[PDB]
Amino acid sequence: EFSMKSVKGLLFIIASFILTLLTWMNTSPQFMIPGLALTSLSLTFILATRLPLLESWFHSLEKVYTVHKFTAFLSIILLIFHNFSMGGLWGSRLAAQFGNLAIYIFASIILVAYLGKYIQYEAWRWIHRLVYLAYILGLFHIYMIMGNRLLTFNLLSFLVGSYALLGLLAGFYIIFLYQKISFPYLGKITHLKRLNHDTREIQIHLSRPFNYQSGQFAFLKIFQEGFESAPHPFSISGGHGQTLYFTVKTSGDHTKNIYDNLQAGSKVTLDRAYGHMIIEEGRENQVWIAGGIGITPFISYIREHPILDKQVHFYYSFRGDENAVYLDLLRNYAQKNPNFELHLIDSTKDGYLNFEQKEVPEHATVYMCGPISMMKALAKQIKKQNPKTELIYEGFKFK
Ligand SMILES: Cc1cc2nc3c(=O)[nH]c(=O)nc-3n(C[C@H](O)[C@H](O)[C@H](O)COP(=O)(O)OP(=O)(O)OC[C@H]3O[C@@H](n4cnc5c(N)ncnc54)[C@H](O)[C@@H]3O)c2cc1C
Ligand code: HEM
Ligand code: HEM
Repeated sequence: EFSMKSVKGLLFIIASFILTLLTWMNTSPQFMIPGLALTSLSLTFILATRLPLLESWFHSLEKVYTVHKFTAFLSIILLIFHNFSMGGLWGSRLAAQFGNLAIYIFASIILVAYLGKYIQYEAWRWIHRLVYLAYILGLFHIYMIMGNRLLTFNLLSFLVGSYALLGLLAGFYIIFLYQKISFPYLGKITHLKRLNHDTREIQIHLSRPFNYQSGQFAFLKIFQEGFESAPHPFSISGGHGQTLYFTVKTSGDHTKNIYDNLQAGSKVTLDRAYGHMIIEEGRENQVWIAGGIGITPFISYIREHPILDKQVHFYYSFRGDENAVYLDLLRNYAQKNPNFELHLIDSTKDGYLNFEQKEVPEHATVYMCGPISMMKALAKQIKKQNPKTELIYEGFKFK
């Protein structure tokens, strides 16, 4: 759910709508519903830019994309009502036909957005990018319909133009510029290690020092013959300065390609560090819960803090001993650090993680990284036991 950590972002949405409505209600009341939709559309594009301000305002990128989907639905509902109240299925003049085409493209794209199971991610993104064409068609419709009412020196013109320009710039940046100018960390793959039958560790030497905090992730672009160059999110699993570690589990065609065919010496690009699961900023007492590859952020901390400064109970749940990674590293860390408690749960034979019996520290922060299904029950049990325990969770998807 949403909390005060996102309130600023929420305020930015709410102030966006009221200021829009009060504007239209003052100039063209008959156009509150379309105009609001326009503002909403703009916000949708602004919510896709992955800018650090967005993460600061909405806490996490997952909440950013949740609000992005909400603005999309609000836009489409308002646009459908506007079409019903002010037209039919095809316009009589070019200005109305632009709106017809724009609304058809918007509806089709929103319908296809919930077709990700049947569509590869890159094809999904390429289909999704038609929102820019729909937005341009809608802007053309709006401006040829309104004429000089939106080209004068008044509040309505400034508001409409400002939101339209912000949406246009956000869409252009995310579609055409983000992968070309916003990936300034150029690196070379120097070492690869296969941890088990389906997980590979990648070591990257960068041209510049990379600043991150343990528990954060980054978008990686790989440049190799036979590899896709689309950015994929991976948690940083160690390294400092000009060295980075990423631990990739096989979960699809691209990650299987990484496990099988990735070569040392290939080019990689990284943009920046994302994430709200900063372990070093938590309480003194901490409980770590990792499911499978969700161990990747905590490992980073272990690799960057040889002497543990917190009281940590780590629960690592894996589906069989063949699916476990970094067991020797975790055992060495537990032996070296008396304040580190290690609980290895083989879910095939030991059952599952149950917190109805295990104790929790009083003033404790609980970090969760793993499947949402098994994290939800654990969070419910922990909240039932100690309702004031701080809880942070990070998932491995956006849609
Ligand atoms: C914040 C975050 C941190 C992550 N950290 C790790 C990590 O440390 N180790 C690890 O092994 N995996 C991690 N992942 C998951 C990793 O991003 C996916 O496994 C990978 O991108 C899927 O590639 P694929 O083509 O092999 O999978 P596919 O078979 O194409 O898809 C499988 C799943 O991955 C999603 N997916 C596919 N391509 C992308 C993409 N370009 N961007 C986003 N999602 C995509 C799909 O929506 C689907 O849910 C993380 C994901 C997120 C969001
Ligand atoms: C009017 C409606 C919408 C507009 C204008 C819009 C706009 C955009 C744009 C321009 C991008 C950038 C794509 C790129 O990287 O090239 C994007 C990404 C994204 N959109 Fe939308 N979108 C809309 C609706 C939706 C819906 C309905 C969903 C989910 C059901 C959604 C989820 C996402 C996600 C998850 C991403 C990021 C995917 C990734 O980069 O991995 N959006 N959106
Ligand atoms: C400030 C914003 C907007 C204003 C002032 C506005 C104004 C109008 C007007 C005056 C009409 C009547 C046209 C006619 O009767 O021929 C109309 C129709 C229409 N508009 Fe908009 N519009 C706005 C935004 C949008 C957007 C963003 C879209 C689509 C993305 C859209 C889609 C449509 C559609 C589909 C019609 C139906 C036309 C028809 O079939 O006759 N409108 N709008």
